[PDB]
Amino acid sequence: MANVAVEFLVENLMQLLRDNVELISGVKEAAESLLQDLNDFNAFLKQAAKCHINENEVLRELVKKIRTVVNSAEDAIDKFVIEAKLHKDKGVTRVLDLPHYKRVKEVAGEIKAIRNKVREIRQTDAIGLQALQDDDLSARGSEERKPPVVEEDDVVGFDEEADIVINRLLGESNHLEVVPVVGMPGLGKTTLANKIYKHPKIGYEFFTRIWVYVSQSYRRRELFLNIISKFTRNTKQYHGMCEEDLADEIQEFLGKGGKYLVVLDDVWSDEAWERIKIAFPNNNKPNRVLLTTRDSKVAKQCNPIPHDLKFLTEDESWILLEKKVFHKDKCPPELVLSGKSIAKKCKGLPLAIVVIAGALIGKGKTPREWKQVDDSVSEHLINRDHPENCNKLVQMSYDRLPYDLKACFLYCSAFPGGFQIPAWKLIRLWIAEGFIQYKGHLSLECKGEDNLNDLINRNLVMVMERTSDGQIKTCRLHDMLHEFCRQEAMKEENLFQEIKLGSEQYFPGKRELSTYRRLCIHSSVLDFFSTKPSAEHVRSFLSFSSKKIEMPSADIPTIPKGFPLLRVLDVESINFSRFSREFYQLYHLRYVAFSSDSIKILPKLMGELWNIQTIIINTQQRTLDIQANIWNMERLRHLHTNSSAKLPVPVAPKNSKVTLVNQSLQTLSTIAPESCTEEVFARTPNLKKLGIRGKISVLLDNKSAASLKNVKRLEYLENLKLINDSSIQTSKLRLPPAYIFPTKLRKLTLLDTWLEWKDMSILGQLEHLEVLKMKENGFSGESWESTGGFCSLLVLWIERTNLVSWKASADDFPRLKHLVLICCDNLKEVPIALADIRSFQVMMLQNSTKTAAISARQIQAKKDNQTQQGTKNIAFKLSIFPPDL
Amino acid sequence: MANVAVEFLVENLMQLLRDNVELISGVKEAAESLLQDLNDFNAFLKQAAKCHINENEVLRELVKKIRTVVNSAEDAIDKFVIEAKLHKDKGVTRVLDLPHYKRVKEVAGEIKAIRNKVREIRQTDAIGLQALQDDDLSARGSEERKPPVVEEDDVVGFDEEADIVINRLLGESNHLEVVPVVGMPGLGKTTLANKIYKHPKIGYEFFTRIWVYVSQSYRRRELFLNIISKFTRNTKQYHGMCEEDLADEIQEFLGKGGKYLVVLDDVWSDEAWERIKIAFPNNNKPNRVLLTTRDSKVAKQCNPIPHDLKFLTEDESWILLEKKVFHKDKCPPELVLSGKSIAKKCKGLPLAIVVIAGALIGKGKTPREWKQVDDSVSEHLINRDHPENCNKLVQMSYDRLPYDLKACFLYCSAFPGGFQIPAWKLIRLWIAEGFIQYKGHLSLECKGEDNLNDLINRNLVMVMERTSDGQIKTCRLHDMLHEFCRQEAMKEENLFQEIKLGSEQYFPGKRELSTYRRLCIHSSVLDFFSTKPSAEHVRSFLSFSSKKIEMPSADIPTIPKGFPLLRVLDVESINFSRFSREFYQLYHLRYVAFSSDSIKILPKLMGELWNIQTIIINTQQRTLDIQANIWNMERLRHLHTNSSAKLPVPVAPKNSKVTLVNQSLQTLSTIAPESCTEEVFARTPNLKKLGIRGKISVLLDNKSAASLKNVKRLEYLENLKLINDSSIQTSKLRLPPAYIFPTKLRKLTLLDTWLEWKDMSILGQLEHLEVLKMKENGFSGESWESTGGFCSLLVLWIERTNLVSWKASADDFPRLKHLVLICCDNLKEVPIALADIRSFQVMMLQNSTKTAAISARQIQAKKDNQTQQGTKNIAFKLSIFPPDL
Ligand SMILES: O=P(O)(O)O[C@H]1[C@@H](OP(=O)(O)O)[C@@H](OP(=O)(O)O)[C@@H](OP(=O)(O)O)[C@@H](OP(=O)(O)O)[C@@H]1OP(=O)(O)O
Ligand SMILES: O=P(O)(O)O[C@H]1[C@H](OP(=O)(O)O)[C@@H](OP(=O)(O)O)[C@H](OP(=O)(O)O)[C@@H](OP(=O)(O)O)[C@H]1OP(=O)(O)O
Ligand SMILES: Nc1ncnc2c1ncn2[C@@H]1O[C@H](COP(=O)(O)OP(=O)(O)O)[C@@H](O)[C@H]1O
Ligand SMILES: Nc1ncnc2c1ncn2[C@@H]1O[C@H](COP(=O)(O)OP(=O)(O)O)[C@@H](O)[C@H]1O
Repeated sequence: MANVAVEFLVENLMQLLRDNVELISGVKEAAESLLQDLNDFNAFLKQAAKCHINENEVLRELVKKIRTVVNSAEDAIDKFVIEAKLHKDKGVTRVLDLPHYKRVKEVAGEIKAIRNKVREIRQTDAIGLQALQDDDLSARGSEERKPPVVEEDDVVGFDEEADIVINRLLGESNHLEVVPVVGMPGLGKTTLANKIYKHPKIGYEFFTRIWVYVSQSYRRRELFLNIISKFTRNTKQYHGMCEEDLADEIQEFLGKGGKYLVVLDDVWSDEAWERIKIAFPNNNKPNRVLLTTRDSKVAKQCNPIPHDLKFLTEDESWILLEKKVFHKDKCPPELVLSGKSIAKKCKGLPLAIVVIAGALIGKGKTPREWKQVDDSVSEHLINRDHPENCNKLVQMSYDRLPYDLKACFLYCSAFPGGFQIPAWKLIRLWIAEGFIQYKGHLSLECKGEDNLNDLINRNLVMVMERTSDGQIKTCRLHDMLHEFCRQEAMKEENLFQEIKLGSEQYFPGKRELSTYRRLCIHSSVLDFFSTKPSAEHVRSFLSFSSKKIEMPSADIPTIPKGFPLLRVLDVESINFSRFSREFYQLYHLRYVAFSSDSIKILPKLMGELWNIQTIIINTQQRTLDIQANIWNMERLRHLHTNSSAKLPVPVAPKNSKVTLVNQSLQTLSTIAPESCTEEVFARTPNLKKLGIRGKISVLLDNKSAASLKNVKRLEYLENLKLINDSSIQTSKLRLPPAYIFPTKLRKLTLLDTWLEWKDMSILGQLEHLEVLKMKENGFSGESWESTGGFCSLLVLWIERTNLVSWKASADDFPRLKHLVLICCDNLKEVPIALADIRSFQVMMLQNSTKTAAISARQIQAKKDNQTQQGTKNIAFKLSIFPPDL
Repeated sequence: MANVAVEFLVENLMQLLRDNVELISGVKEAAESLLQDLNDFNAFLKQAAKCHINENEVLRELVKKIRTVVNSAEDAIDKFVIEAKLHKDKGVTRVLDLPHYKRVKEVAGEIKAIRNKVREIRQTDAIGLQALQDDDLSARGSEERKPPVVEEDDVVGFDEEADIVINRLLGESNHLEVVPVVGMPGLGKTTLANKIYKHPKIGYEFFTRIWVYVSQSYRRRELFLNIISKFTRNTKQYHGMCEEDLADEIQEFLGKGGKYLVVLDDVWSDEAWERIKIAFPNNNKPNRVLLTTRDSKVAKQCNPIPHDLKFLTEDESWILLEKKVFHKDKCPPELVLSGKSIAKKCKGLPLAIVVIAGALIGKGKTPREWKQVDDSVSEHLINRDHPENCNKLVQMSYDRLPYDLKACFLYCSAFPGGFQIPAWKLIRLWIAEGFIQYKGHLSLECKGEDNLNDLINRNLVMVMERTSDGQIKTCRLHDMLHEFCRQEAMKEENLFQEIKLGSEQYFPGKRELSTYRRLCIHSSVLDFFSTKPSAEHVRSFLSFSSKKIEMPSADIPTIPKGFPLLRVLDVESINFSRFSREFYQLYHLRYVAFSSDSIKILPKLMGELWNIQTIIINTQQRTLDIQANIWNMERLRHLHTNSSAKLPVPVAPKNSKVTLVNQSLQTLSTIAPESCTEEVFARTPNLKKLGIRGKISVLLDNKSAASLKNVKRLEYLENLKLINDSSIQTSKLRLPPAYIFPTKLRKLTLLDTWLEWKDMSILGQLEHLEVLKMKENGFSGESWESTGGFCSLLVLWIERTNLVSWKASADDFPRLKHLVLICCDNLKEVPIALADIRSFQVMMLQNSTKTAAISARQIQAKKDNQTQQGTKNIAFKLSIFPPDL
């Protein structure tokens, strides 16, 4: 929507005028006039939106040439901004310094020319309401959208096929065979496969099972690294092995553990199946593999008897539609007829129902809306096998979307098809692109998360992993939806443009690149940067590669000089040996994510990019030294980093009354313990997530417990993470008193701390803490006896600890929901009192002692009895990773 | 509720531990113990609340005494705090301050005794905790509540009485007669009176209408001065004029203006009517007085033909109850029988029905709850004449009320009965007393506002005036509810005790004053403070008087010495000429409201009190030079004042990296323009309401300090006020560009600005500004021609302007809903284009040109036709000051 670009330009111009006046002093008057006209045309575009746009070419023409003028104004303003900053760099004290000054205010003359063009547009419709405001539709208020709790986990109508396949399993013991699952894309084949892969009988028959995604454009070596990594604790030895040596290692590991079932999803081509099949040992075991392929030919090649997947019936279609739209409630009688008719028209494709239900929940719950959508679906689905019909359905659903969500939904497809998108990354990117403008009181991150939840609720985005606390971790768009979004954003809206090197595709030259606004490179990027490309009007650069691609020492200056107006730079997959001097002139940089392996310092000149919001640094070094003054940066909002980051000691200016209190800051992933001083925590009043990585002894030492004492000050802190790197238990550590931990702390994670289980009482004294995760021997001891306190704890996660005896009563954990017990090889028993917790929903046991498994089974039986006794107790599910335990 | 005391103690203790260790260094261990045992006691009390403590005697005792130890622990800890700060004052640099350290350690011995007493009882609490937890009830989550917009304004089945009354008037012209209104309390007589006082026929016949409240304890001169205040601005002169001569002036003012109606509200005794009737001239005109009384004898004396109020009929009862319970929505069929039975059981007393509706709202909307309510009401309403039936009904409603809200109703009674409680003051009290605890993310004030709105929704608190934008401005408790709340809070929970004295009675002695927690004095207070009283366990002192009482120069230091452990000091109605030293030693002070007339300098030592939230100062001086380092009082949240305060110039400490950035702050009501400086705004990042008073020119002048520019920094500001005191128009003032104003600004007010009507475009450019109030010639000029911009503006308020020609199109004010044209004696007419605005509902035209009023009637007729034309247009209301128009 043009509204988005207009609003972002307005906001950026206002910010420029307020904060830095000198930069805009030369042009400030033209800037202000442009800003007024921008507000006016934002209102104009809103009105034009009120009227049907896709049903009128004249309307689109009207809004057109506002977008072009806006882009020209944007580019002129940015070029002047950078030029004036270079003038400041020149530091020319001369009152009249014509060189570059004539031409810079002549860029201001480009700004004035575009200002005049904006004025001419204003003239064309001085009112802007001459004929358009006369018409307005969809006038209504906006209501609340609610959180996306897990629902309809039951798969409608796929149990019969699942049973058929699970019967197809173990047909001929002592042999390896592949079970083909065939169906048109979007028929739910991967849903059936996932259901089977988690079925209890499947888990019990095969001790080992693996899920592998074989994209249309997979790479074999990554795939084998992925498969092996599950079985091995370390992949270092195999990182230097060849594809075939890797296959042999996989065969060995996989034959170690008896039988096995491997699921290969979306095997596009026969050649891929042939290339991969070698790693599976036909070891004369009753082994199996389940493949999901959209093509009948490859399915026949794999096995002459493919399992043809069935369309859902009309009754099943209606059931799924109602389930999706009304969740746990029931469809009002007046809407039942329309819903059933729609489901009938769907033809039974689960994806079609899942999308139409999204459209319905988007629109509303009145019979008129349902009649309208029924008419639309009748019109658009006359044919059956044409793949464009689902595209038309997606068009229907996407039309109703709010424009702010339309921008985000489009931007989602920038990621390579089949990529698992880190939700936090996606949200920080949205914020960096300005798609989410401050609307109300919610913090930006919270608003973005809400956006993502609405997207998922509509079903326009699929969820892959949920963090322990249940929120979203990684999501991906469906293949057809990904294609739709790619085509839409690339053609209709020109949001971004992809450069995929096919067997024949050759790099577009400078002239085509001049038109692009955002680049995404997901194929060989080193070849692209050997071209020494150039583009002034590319603002964003995205590269979501699979491998990590070193940057040649000669091509490093290609990114800055190639694009000097960059805003979003997502180059995590690209190792940089160092940073050229032209990185310190990308002044329009908001988001900057990259990787490295030899970077030990962030040079102070990085402190000049005054605009940046996010910073991500994935460096292998153990110690990273941030010399760049994060405090000077006025808008820093995130500082993720793996290494231990040593923040610069704050230094209040001797003659300035500026308080360097960054009020926007919201994260500091792994600051070093040595920089948890009082000042650092003074400067981040609104800090919402903190983590430390280093020698936790300095902090937790009482003789030096002033540091976690300092952490007592971040009133808003909600996520604390303590990570110990020192491998020597040079002394014992004691947790300071419970009152020292900020009162809202909801999530704590401990790793290699070696604390006494007698300190669990302190964490019991915390009242809001809701997810506790201790890994790599966070707490040391053989006997632990729960003393209550965890009033609001929801997920308990113990991993790799030498605990032996655990004693607790039902009242120790009133609100426990998820219990994760990994690699506790030395715990004799699990207290049965836990069987008496109502919140206790799902239990997981992994690499644990046999007595623990026995006690867990007693707990399962006990909770089954409790539910059978009529008590409204939520369903219980137990999952021991090794079935034999 | 005990949980409230325990929670407040816990929070205060935790804060003391975190901030100041030296104060607690002596008894840190006992402090932390107390903290733990208090948390456990709070959990125990919650659990006991889950069960019905009243049902079991053992429970009543078990809950009992946990509170006493908590009260005992508070007294000892507070006394230690003050004694230790006194030690700091001594500054005894000796390593062992054996003299008087053994005194503060005597207090510490009290502390340690208390800690041991808590550990005891905690043991006694340990036993039986399981027996308590075995039982629970009302297991449910908490749902959202919604804002209380005006609803059910119409009065059920009362138009018969209204028309009968309006008929009674005009019986005998050229004569003065008073019409009695009789009925039991809460029967709605005031409702009927207000209905009549607003009826269009009444507003047309009598030009001069006056509404007067005559409490049980009125004071004649007070109301006479108020009546005079209606006709002329000031009352200070007549403050030097006798009551009978006041009455003469009232009679003259009233007789000059044609006919007159006056409503005397809630007349109790005959003598009061006799005394007050004097002011009304029987000048041989058709004038009437409408008195409402609960006694038949006074009514009969005033007239042998009293108007008995009628009970509501069963159908009327049910319609009223349904309207209250279900608001606009109709009753669900399954609850109709229960609702009708309940209404029938109320015997037609509107107050009983109203409280029952509140109770039903509190319970929910399930048939079981309605059956339970029906049973209960049948139980408690066997009798009719006994007034205690309504007390039982309010008790029934109260029991279902959350304890946070419960803490109110009872604290609401503290305000003197019949007093109009300023909502903002009430909320800041709430906060200061600690009744409102951080639960979530809403700013404290917002949580208070929602509490108050919920109280109104349950109908327990009746509202009196709303601000222009509609948010509540002034509420009070109904008489029956007030007596119920006062008795309850004084007896059951001992929240506070009133000291008001009867004839032949004496002020309670020091022994009695030793068992008080809060003092409310609403009668002679100078007499009380001439007793030289003394109490150590009084934390709050409230004095909501009528007249401003001075404090004798010899009797000043009674309060600081009478009570040294004060928190709330609400002495707004007591004029202090100076402050004693013993006042500065008060350290437990949160709230401090007081008046004055000669106080020009806020003392420096006043800045030592670390714990203050609010500050109110009604100094008559024009300037109030503040020298208290507000920057150092870390909990400061308001600095209300009326004169032009001058905040101290901030200075970041030379040798401390601690930034003096207050982030709780919310308002700096009336600072001086000289103190609208950069730093003063850097130090208050979260400021949410600013006002200025002084020579607005120095702001609008850029040479002194770009101060209205500096206002740009307060990203959260939402209420601005520019008050100009300079009466000399030295030069014209020009508003800065619209981008300077904070983006969220939602309310602006300009008095004496004398800005040129051309600038109104700048205020048009603002996008959220919702209420513009220009009073006493805000803008100077004679021709105003709207150019648009006020997209979101909702209320327009013009007072005392020389505007002659106003030109506008319907597109300039799309969202307008309220228009106020006060004292526009030079304006000719208002653009009829406003008649086309759908949102336009209410417009008030006071003391303006008759041509403007004719245009107003044209607008009214046009909107009448518009609504008649089938458009879903909201009802329109026209208010015109003089009847002839
Ligand atoms: O600390 P944990 O409870 O073990 O959770 C971590 C943490 O994420 P959260 O604290 O937000 O939950 C890490 O956060 P970052 O390091 O990315 O800031 C994240 O990443 P790492 O793997 O690099 O530690 C990691 O991911 P994973 O689950 O893959 O181990 C995992 O996140 P979740 O708990 O959200 O899944
Ligand atoms: O209700 P108040 O607390 O008395 O304040 C509001 C207004 O501010 P807001 O409109 O933002 O609420 C002014 O602010 P303050 O003076 O209270 O700081 C106030 O000014 P004055 O009291 O000096 O007149 C004015 O007073 P008034 O009610 O007499 O108009 C009154 O106006 P509203 O209640 O209509 O908002
Ligand atoms: N049996 C089913 N019940 C409900 N939804 C289903 C079912 N089968 C498929 N779907 C939905 O159909 C859509 C397409 O399936 P998906 O799992 O995304 O990929 P695939 O088509 O490869 O199976 C998704 O929204 C999926 O949840
Ligand atoms: N139809 C009605 N007639 C009278 N009061 C009504 C009616 N409907 C609701 N009420 C409410 O019942 C109460 C009537 O008594 P009230 O006016 O409070 O007492 P009093 O007349 O003694 O001041 C008010 O709260 C009023 O708003």
